[PDB]
Amino acid sequence: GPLGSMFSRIRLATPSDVPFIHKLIHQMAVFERLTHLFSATESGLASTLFTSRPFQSFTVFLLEVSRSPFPATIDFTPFFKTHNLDLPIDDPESYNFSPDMLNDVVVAGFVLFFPNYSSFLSKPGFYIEDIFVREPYRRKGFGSMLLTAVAKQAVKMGYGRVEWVVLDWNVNAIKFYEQMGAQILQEWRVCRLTGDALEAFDQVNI
Amino acid sequence: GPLGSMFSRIRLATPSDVPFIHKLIHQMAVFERLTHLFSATESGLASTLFTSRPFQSFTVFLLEVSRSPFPATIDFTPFFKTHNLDLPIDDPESYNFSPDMLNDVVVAGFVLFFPNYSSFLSKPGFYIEDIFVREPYRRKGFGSMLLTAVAKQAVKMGYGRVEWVVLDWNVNAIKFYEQMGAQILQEWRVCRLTGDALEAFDQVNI
Ligand SMILES: CC(=O)SCCNC(=O)CCNC(=O)[C@H](O)C(C)(C)COP(=O)(O)OP(=O)(O)OC[C@H]1O[C@@H](n2cnc3c(N)ncnc32)[C@H](O)[C@@H]1OP(=O)(O)O
Ligand SMILES: CC(=O)SCCNC(=O)CCNC(=O)[C@H](O)C(C)(C)COP(=O)(O)OP(=O)(O)OC[C@H]1O[C@@H](n2cnc3c(N)ncnc32)[C@H](O)[C@@H]1OP(=O)(O)O
Repeated sequence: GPLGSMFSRIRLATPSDVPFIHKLIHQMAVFERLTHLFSATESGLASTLFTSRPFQSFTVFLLEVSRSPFPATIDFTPFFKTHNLDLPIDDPESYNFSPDMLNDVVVAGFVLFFPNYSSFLSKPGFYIEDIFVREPYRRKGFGSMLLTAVAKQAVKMGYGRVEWVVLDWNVNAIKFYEQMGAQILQEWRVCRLTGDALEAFDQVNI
Repeated sequence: GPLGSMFSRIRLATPSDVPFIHKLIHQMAVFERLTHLFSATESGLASTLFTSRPFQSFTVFLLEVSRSPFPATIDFTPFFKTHNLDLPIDDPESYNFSPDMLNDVVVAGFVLFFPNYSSFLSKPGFYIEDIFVREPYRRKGFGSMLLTAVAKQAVKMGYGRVEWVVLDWNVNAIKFYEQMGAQILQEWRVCRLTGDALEAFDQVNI
């Protein structure tokens, strides 16, 4: 009949997850219309994302789903949840996000984040560089669980804020963020030094 | 006669510098018209800013000036520079920023920053939370030296970008940043979860 049962898990990524992280970021570059900025490599992620313990620096939570439940127990333990969703999900790219041949596990989303600092609170926070759910799985609460995971971690460590940026035009994301209780601030603009501009400072003698 | 000699030093802050850091942040809250957000304490900065080695996490460079030169040598060594500036500087609040009675050293500015991550480059960068020069010392190149110090560090560690935010209206800062070669991006807006909004996620069971 119409509905079916589905299992979800949110866990920390390991370096072995780099292929799926890479692909998710790519899909974000496509959605953001910023593929011209996308030069990420798998070896780059593997080399730079995991040089510290989780939560101390760059950290990733992965969301996986499955029709079969996960194994028992394999500063954080995974969140598990059981969903009643509709018939099968149409996910053509499923094979691109499957850790295993003999397996119906699929990576459905992620969040990538790290400690920032609020000057004015004298308190660390978390900044979310990426949060993303693949198209087939949207509007089912998964983005909520991902943001909730980071928020809870922040409250647990007594951090002052969680922050990120959103595109001007991205109405759907903005409604999501406001529904989660975020304020969209109008007064700040991002400033960036990069490329030749950055490199030029290597010669400057002051 | 009109001009005089002046010595500058840029060094890493230690926890002992917290009083001056606190006061600088306060002046920024005043300038930004955001004193209503200012709840920083000295004990908060001392407790949260120095839990890691420099450059691994939250890091501060202080700018000090003096009419007398600094002592000899007391991943980084301090930058020193000699300036020919005009008569005395009128600095009423000088005593608030002086490390020592018997001493004409004064803290004139700072930058507070930490590692961020560019998804799309798969490369860490630095994010500047604060950069500031006190009023009496502006338009003398000191902001340039401060930004240069962070930029050089980034190039040395092979980071992809240096970034920060600027207020909408802050024409003088924007001209400064553009002169340094930064691009001011128009499309990003900052999103923030904080206060009760953040705390509420402590009860949420998902
Ligand atoms: C660079 C940028 O500007 S954005 C980069 C990432 N943002 C993106 O837009 C990428 C593409 N989209 C996504 O990844 C996802 O849609 C997310 C992460 C934004 C949201 O995650 P989802 O799992 O789709 O959202 P979730 O189901 O948890 O939605 C929570 C609530 O948001 C609110 N909401 C309102 N409008 C919307 C909307 N258009 N889309 C999603 N949620 C919405 C609803 O109250 C919803 O609850 P409901 O399903 O009962 O109506
Ligand atoms: C939240 C926000 O939006 S901003 C928070 C921090 N920003 C602030 O505005 C705080 C108050 N101001 C300051 O702290 C300082 O003015 C800074 C940090 C912005 C700049 O540092 P300074 O030491 O004043 O700048 P510096 O002397 O290095 O200026 C470099 C170049 O910027 C360019 N520039 C152009 N217009 C300006 C301007 N109005 N102010 C400063 N530099 C300017 C010039 O080319 C200048 O070189 P020049 O002196 O030969 O003309």
